Amino acid sequence: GSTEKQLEAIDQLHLEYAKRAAPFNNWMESAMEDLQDMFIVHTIEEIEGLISAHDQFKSTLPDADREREAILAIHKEAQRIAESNHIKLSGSNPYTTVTPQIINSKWEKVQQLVPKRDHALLEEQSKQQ
Repeated sequence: GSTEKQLEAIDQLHLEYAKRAAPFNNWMESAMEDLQDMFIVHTIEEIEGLISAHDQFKSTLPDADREREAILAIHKEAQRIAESNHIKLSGSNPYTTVTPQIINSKWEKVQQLVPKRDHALLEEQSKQQ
């Protein structure tokens, strides 16, 4: 079995991985960035608006959550060949340098920052007016 074909057929799967992991890696980063940073508010409108940013987050989470699983759902086809045949992949991925753990643990980082911000938001908003 020519390795090139076993890589080529799953490289088109790497294609879909790179296509979906791309916005997801951007999303996780932007979210983690904002979630990491301590929010500063002046007026009450900003304190609620910041919470609205968590509102729409609580709705996107379950969707992007399944997205992470759907990304592994692409990798299962492209990885199973490497797990059965002694192929020679050039590292983790040719198009998108993301490992399953990197995307999963990044999600876990996003999730862990959710309550921290959700707590600070409500505490701050309750100390407002």
